[PDB]
Amino acid sequence: GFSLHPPYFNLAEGARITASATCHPVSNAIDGTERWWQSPPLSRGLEYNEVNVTLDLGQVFHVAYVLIKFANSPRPDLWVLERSTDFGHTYQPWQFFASSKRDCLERFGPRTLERITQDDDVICTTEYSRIVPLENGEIVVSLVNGRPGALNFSYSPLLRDFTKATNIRLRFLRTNTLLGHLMGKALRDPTVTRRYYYSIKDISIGGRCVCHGHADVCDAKDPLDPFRLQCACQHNTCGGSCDRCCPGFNQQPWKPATTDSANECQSCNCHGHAYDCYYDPEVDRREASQNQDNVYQGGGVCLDCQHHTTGINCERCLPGFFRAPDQPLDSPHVCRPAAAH
Ligand SMILES: *[C@@H]1O[C@H](CO)[C@@H](O[C@@H]2O[C@H](CO)[C@@H](O)[C@H](O)[C@H]2NC(C)=O)[C@H](O)[C@H]1NC(C)=O
Ligand SMILES: *[C@@H]1O[C@H](CO)[C@@H](O)[C@H](O)[C@H]1NC(C)=O
Repeated sequence: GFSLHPPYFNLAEGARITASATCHPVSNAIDGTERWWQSPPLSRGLEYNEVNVTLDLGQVFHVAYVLIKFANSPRPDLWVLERSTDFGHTYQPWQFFASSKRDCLERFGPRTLERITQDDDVICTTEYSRIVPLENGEIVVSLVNGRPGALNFSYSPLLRDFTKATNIRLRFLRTNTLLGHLMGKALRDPTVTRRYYYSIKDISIGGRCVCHGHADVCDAKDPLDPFRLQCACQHNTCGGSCDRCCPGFNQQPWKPATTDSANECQSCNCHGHAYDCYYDPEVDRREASQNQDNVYQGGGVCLDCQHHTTGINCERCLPGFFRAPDQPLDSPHVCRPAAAH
């Protein structure tokens, strides 16, 4: 048994994108043309050195990498790549960007520099901030590469959580005003501020559905809602996130799949007197439940025993009823009512 994972695809493609400032609308980013979105030049703009491009995704996916591609503009000097696990609230940064290693601590924090030690470490790289390439500049943030977990992902919850997301945001804080226009720019001269802005011509986010290792394909069940995907769950899981077992399969607790075992849901046993059940840890630890083979190696509890039956596996007769010796536990007549005197 091993984990199953649906293919990666471009989360960008069918997402909602927005820009705090814009005048080349935002869409040009996520579409596939050579067109592009472009912020208002520092010229008639004071705080237009701080913009925010935002992508909203349907559900919550696992993001493998965010790739930005700049057009008529050099990469920015200071920006923040942020995600969201809410659908637009408690943001969190993924990585920080700065030209001067000192700028990091000055603008972000003292600790924002230590190398990656723990799967959910943030960081403040420089590399992607050297104005040098001032045209078609590409940045590739890989949320997985490096991290200690990438090795044995399956057993690294921190990473798995670090990579989830609902919204992804590009927070630009300061243009990469380099060369020697500093004085002009600082002074606010319309010969330097009219050649400084932001230009994205493509935002490509590689990610995939979340299925806890119980599915290798997830499509859209409804043609009318082409972007809401649902896992084609396996391992007897259910939920379209495969986060729960299916009716009838609760002998064991639910688990995501690891490299070692599929961890598929086991079927509880109700001697043909029930349609559903639930897992009770106490019962399992107490060894008081029959599995399919009739051994007490589980924790399944039948709900609504039918046929005047009752018990963890509906193996007994409700008090007041008696078991027909001429009948087997599965008979819909196992238990007969009290006879006349
Ligand atoms: C740019 O995006 C940032 C998100 O990083 C926004 O910052 C938030 O601004 C609100 C103002 O109501 C504050 O309450 C939040 O605390 C800010 N987030 C932070 C840094 O904690 C900002 O509003 C956006 N501005 C632009 C460019 O439109
Ligand atoms: C994954 O983690 C398990 C338990 O922590 C460990 O036995 C296994 O060797 C790890 N995978 C590898 C080889 O990195």
